[PDB]
Amino acid sequence: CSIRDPNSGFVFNLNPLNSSQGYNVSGIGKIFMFNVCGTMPVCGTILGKPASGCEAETQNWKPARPVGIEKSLQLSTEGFITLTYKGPLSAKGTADAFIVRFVCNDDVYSGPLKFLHQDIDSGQGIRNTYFEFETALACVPSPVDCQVTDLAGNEYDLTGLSTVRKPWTAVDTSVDGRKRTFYLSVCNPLPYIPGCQGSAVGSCLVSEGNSWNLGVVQMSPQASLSIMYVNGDKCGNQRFSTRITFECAQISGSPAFQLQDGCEYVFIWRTVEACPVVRVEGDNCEVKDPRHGNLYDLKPLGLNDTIVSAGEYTYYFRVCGKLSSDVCPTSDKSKVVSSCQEKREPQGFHKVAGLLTQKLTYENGLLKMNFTGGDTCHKVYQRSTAIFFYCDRGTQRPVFLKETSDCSYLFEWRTQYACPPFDLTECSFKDGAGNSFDLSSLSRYSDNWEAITGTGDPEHYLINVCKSLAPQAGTEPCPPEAAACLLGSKPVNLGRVRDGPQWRDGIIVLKYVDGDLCPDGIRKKSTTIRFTCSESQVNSRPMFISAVEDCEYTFAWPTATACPMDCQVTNPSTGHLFDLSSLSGRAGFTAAYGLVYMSICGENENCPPGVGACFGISVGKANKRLRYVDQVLQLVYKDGSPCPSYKSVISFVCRPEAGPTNRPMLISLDKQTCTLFFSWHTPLAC
Ligand SMILES: *[C@@H]1O[C@H](CO)[C@@H](O[C@@H]2O[C@H](CO)[C@@H](O[C@@H]3O[C@H](CO)[C@@H](O)[C@H](O[C@H]4O[C@H](CO)[C@@H](O)[C@H](O)[C@@H]4O[C@H]4O[C@H](CO)[C@@H](O)[C@H](O)[C@@H]4O[C@H]4O[C@H](CO)[C@@H](O)[C@H](O)[C@@H]4O)[C@@H]3O)[C@H](O)[C@H]2NC(C)=O)[C@H](O)[C@H]1NC(C)=O
Ligand SMILES: *[C@@H]1O[C@H](CO)[C@@H](O)[C@H](O)[C@H]1NC(C)=O
Repeated sequence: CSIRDPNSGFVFNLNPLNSSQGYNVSGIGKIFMFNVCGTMPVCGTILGKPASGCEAETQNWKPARPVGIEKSLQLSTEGFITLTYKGPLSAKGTADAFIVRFVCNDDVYSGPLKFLHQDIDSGQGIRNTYFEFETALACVPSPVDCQVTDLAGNEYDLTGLSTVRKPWTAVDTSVDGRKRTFYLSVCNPLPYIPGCQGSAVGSCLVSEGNSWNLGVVQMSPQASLSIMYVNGDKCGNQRFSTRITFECAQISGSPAFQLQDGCEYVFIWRTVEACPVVRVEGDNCEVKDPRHGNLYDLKPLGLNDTIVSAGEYTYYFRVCGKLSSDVCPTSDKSKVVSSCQEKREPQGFHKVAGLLTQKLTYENGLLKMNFTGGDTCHKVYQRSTAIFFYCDRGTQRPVFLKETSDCSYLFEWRTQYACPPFDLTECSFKDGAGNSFDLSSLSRYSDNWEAITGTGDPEHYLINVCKSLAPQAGTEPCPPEAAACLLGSKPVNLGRVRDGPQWRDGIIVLKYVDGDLCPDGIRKKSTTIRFTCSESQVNSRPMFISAVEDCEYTFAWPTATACPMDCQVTNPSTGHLFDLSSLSGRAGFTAAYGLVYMSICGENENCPPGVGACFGISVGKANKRLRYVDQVLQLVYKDGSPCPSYKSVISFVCRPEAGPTNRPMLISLDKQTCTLFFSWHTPLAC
C-alpha cells in the first residue's frame, strides 16, 4: 500500500500495519473492523476472496457489509493519505466503501483509530463510512523530539546520544569475509556520510562501496527504551528497518549490532543516557539523595579557603562561604566574593570568579555547585565557578578542569562528603605460603561492577569488591547496605560486607552475608565471589554462576588482580616469563675494552666477593631485582668503588638465533654518574 508525496518525494509504506487481530471501533450502535495492507479473515469471503473489512452489532458470529474487493490508496487535495476499501456491487451500480485517513503522530505507531461519521445514501444503496488512524508512518521523514516519559512517570532524554561530534557506529564481520560499518543516529538524521543522505536517514550500512538506508527518522522513542527506524530502501518485497533497544547502564556506551531478523537490523545500546532523569536543588550547602534518602552536607569543605594552582593563574574559593584571602578586594554593594582568579606577575591581575551561594544541585547522581555573578569577560558574560563533586574514600583537593567559552571555571572534587553511607573491608590477604594478594584495585567508589550473565537475561547483577555498592543510576536503587544486588520486581540485597577475602579450599573467596530474607523466611541471602588468577583478564568482569534456592548466590571472576604479588621476571602485558638463571655463575664472562669481568644474578671470582662486575675496581654489587622494560630485561649493579658510586646497567635484548659471539658488550660509560651500560643479544629474551 505505497504512495509518493509530490511536495516531499518520499515513498510512504503502510506495509508494517498488516496485523492479525486487525483494528476494531464502535459508533452508530455497531462495530467497524478492518486490517491494513492485509486481509481480515474474520467476516471474510467477498466472492471467494478474503475481505479486508467488516461491520456487526454486539454486546457476534454474523458479519455485514463485507468490504475489500476494490482497495485504493492516494493523496487528496490537502496532500493527506487516504485508503478506500470498496466492497461488492450491492445494487444501483454502487458499492459500500470504507474511507480511512492516515494522520501524522510522531509519538505513536498504530495510534488510536477513531470512527468519524458515515454518509448514508439509501437512494443509491451506498452506506459509505469514514475513519481516522493516527500513525508515525504518515509523518514525512524529519528530525524528532528526543525526550520520553514511561507509563510509571519516569522522564528520560536521549539528546546526549544525538549531540555528539562523532557519528555512532557498530562494526561487525562474519566467521570469514563480510565487513560492514553501521551508522546510527538518535532522533536526528545521520551526519553527512558519502552514499548515505536521502531525506532523514537514521541507520545506514556501508560495505564494499554500497550504502543502504536501513530506516528513516520517523517515530519518537518509546518506553526500558526503544527506537525503530523503518521505510529504508527495498529488501526483496519489503523495505529495510532498524530496531535499537536502549538499556540503562553505568557507561557512556556505543550501539552494538545484535542480529538481523528478515529486513530489520536489531541493535542493543547499553548507555547512561537511557537512565531516568531525576534532579534536585538544595540550599544551606545540603541536598537530599532521591534514591538512597541520605543528606549530602558539603559544609565541612568550607572550613578553609581552597587554593588550586593552574599554569600561571591561581584560584581561591571558599565552599559555601566568604573568601578570607587578601586577594580580589570587593566589599562594595551586596556582593560577597567566593571565587578569585589571580594571574601571578608578570602582566598579572585579580578577577572575581564567583559570588556566595549555598545552593547544592544533584543532577542524575552528580553533585554540582555554581558560584555566579563574577567580573565581566568577553563584554557579555559574568565569570562563574562550578565544582563537580564525586563520591571517593578520602576528601582530596579539587582539580582544575577548564574555563568554558562563557568563563565558567570548572573543578572536579572527589570527596567522601559526596558519598552515601558505605561499608569497607581490608582487601589484601596472604595464603598458606605467605604470597601477597591485593584485590583493592577492583573496589569502585563512583560505580559498580555489572555481572556477566546470559545475553537475554531479564535480571542484572551489581557487585563491588571489599565495599558496599556505590550509588547506581536509575529510580530503582539497591538497599544501601548491599555489596551485591539483583535488578525483576524489586531491588534484592544479596549480602552485606563482613569479612575480607580468604584462601578457602585452595581458592580466593569473598563472602557477603545477611542480605534479604530467603524464601523459607528463616535465612538471609548470601553471596560468594570465587576469584581465579588469570594474567590475560586485565579488565575482566564477574560472571554470575548460580543461585541455589533464591538464598545462596555464587559469582566467578577470572582476573589478573587475583595473582600473587629464581632470576625470572614476567612481561606485565603478555605474561611470558623470562628466566636469566641459565646464564648465571661465579664463572661469569668478559666484555671488550683492557677487559671487563662480570657475572649475572650472582658474584664474580675476579672481583671482591659480592661484587657483580669489575676491571683492572668494583663497578657494582651482585643483586636479584630483574625488571622487564620495553621488551628488554634489565639488571642494575649499584654501590661500586668511589666515582672519580660506580654502577653497571645490563640490558638483555631478543635475538632469535644464538650468534657466533654471544657475550655481553659494554655500550656506554657515563662519566657524569660513573654508570657502565651493557647490552646482551640472547635468544633467552624472546
Ligand atoms: C554557572 O552559572 C552561570 C550562570 O548560570 C552559567 O553561565 C551562563 O551560561 C549561559 C549558557 O547557557 C549563558 O547564557 C547565554 O547568554 C549568551 C549571551 O550571549 C547568549 O548568547 C546565549 O545564547 C545562545 O543561545 C540562545 C538560545 O538558544 C540564542 O538565542 C543565542 O543566540 C545563543 O545561541 C547559541 O549558542 C547556544 C549555546 O550557547 C547554541 O546552542 C546555539 O546553537 C547558538 O549557537 C550559535 O552562537 C554561538 C555563540 O553564541 C556559537 O557558539 C554557535 O556556533 C552559533 O554561532 C546564552 O543565552 C550566560 O551568559 C552565562 N552567564 C553569564 C553571566 O553570562 C554557567 O553555565 C554555569 N556553569 C555551569 C556548570 O552550568
Ligand atoms: C499479512 O500478515 C499475515 C499474518 O500476519 C501474513 O500471513 C501475510 O503474508 C501478510 N500479508 C501481506 C499482504 O503482507
